[PDB]
Amino acid sequence: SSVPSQKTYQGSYGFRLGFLHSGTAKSVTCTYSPALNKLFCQLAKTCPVQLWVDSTPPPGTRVRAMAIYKQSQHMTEVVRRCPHHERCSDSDGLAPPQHLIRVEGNLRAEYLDDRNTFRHSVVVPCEPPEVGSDCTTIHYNYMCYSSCMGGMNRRPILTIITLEDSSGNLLGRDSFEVRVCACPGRDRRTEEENLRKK
Ligand SMILES: [Zn+2]
Repeated sequence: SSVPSQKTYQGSYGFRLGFLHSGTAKSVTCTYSPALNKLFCQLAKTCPVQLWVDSTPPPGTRVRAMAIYKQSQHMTEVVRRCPHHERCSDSDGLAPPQHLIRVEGNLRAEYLDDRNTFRHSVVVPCEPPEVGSDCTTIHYNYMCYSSCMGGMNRRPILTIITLEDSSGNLLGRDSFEVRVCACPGRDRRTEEENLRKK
């Protein structure tokens, strides 16, 4: 399959992501490394991702998430749940069981199987921050481990977040690597130390 762009693009509205500072304790379930631009999270646990803009986008703007393989030798392969997890009957009533990325707690989430690339994505309406908040947060879930045999099978992935108009045209783009693993805090510490030693 052709490869969706991963180029960072703030666009007219100054679109970019933000992440909490969750630390690296052994018990943490989701933690983001700015040094690696990499999110580490446990299977099916809440991943808060912030959306920031410098100016207000139009009504009907949407926010799409899609996963691709990071390594060039795998980027053309569709990222999907493994043969076990696609059959484990953990449906939330909305997400197709094949989709790796879900949006949690948003009844307006829509799930796309692209008729040409076969790639999966989940899209929600863009919403302004709640009163008293400075940004909007989407809660994502990743529904397979990076290690799942027959699926990601240890290959690193990226999540691409696109801000879109009501037709699906590009308004902004950002991205981050993801590792879905049992101990995100330890793995973040290990990978950050590996980077320093490099
Ligand atoms: Zn799996």
